Amino acid sequence: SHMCDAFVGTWKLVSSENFDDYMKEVGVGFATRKVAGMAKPNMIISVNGDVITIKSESTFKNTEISFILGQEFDEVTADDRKVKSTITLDGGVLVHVQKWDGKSTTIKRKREDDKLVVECVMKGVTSTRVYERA
Ligand SMILES: CC1(c2ccc(Cl)c(Cl)c2)C(=O)NC(=S)NC1=O
Repeated sequence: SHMCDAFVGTWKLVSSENFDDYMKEVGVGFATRKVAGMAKPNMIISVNGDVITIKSESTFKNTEISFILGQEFDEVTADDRKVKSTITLDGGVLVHVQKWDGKSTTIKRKREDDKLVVECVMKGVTSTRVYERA
């Protein structure tokens, strides 16, 4: 009975576009870009009361965030950035802003047909990562 019901579940990466260029823009170094770009993560989303948990599991890294919408938290990203994150729901889209070293990136997650579409933006550079139910 929402929040976020249509996001909850276990999702597997099925396509990616422009992720190397997005990672370059973020500042990810060569070796991490190569290994991270190979990964085929599973994204596991769950909700318990007001707390949303998003796990990413791959051969590269396992990460986990738990958060309340609108409430800032500290996140260590898969590429080892120490960021301050805030996630909100905007018109049915989860909007995740990460701030670090005067920089910012925004990750949007939305349901489109049977997919979960993730759009990662850093300045002018967008990467689109498509997940399907596992
Ligand atoms: C693990 C992952 C990510 C995101 C940004 C960077 Cl920069 C890196 Cl290295 C890895 C990913 O591979 N794909 C998605 S959609 N979410 C993530 O949390």
